Amino acid sequence: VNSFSGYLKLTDNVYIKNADIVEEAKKVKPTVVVNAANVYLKHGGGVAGALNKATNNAMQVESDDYIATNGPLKVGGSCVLSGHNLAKHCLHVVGPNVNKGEDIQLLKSAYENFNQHEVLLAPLLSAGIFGADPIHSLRVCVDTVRTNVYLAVFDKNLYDKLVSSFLE
Ligand SMILES: O=C(O)c1ccc(-c2ccccc2)nc1
Repeated sequence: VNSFSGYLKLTDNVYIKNADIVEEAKKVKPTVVVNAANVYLKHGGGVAGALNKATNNAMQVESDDYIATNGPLKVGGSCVLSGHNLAKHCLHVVGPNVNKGEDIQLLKSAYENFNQHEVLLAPLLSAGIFGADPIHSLRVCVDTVRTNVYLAVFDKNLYDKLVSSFLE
């Protein structure tokens, strides 16, 4: 149904809300939810752990089966697997982990995976355990994504700083 409500429109195609991405997935019933994936699709932490727990581990079971046959993703890459109970599809997208020395330039590649989907529910890529500056990640999103992206930021403080920064 893609029933997004209460988003702030930043550009013609990028929207943002102070919300929990799992609660958004349940309310919105999106065609695609984006996962903040790692190359091995091990969803023990971060946004990935929240999405996987909300699927009662079905996302991890499917991901383990996928990797054993198909091999790992690349940093800046993506795969499309089931959305389970959250969405029709899950776009697993690997942003660079700058906490572990990966090149922040790969964030552009990472957001280019969104352009194969008309409308997405997504977290801010490379945030949290991935260690990137969130203000920078929002700029790369706005500059790179051409399809409609609905960004869920749960931390109110961070949401307020992102919005303030974007409106400067
Ligand atoms: O046709 C669509 O875009 C579409 C279809 C199903 C869903 C869907 C939503 C929640 C759980 C499973 C699937 N979302 C979007």
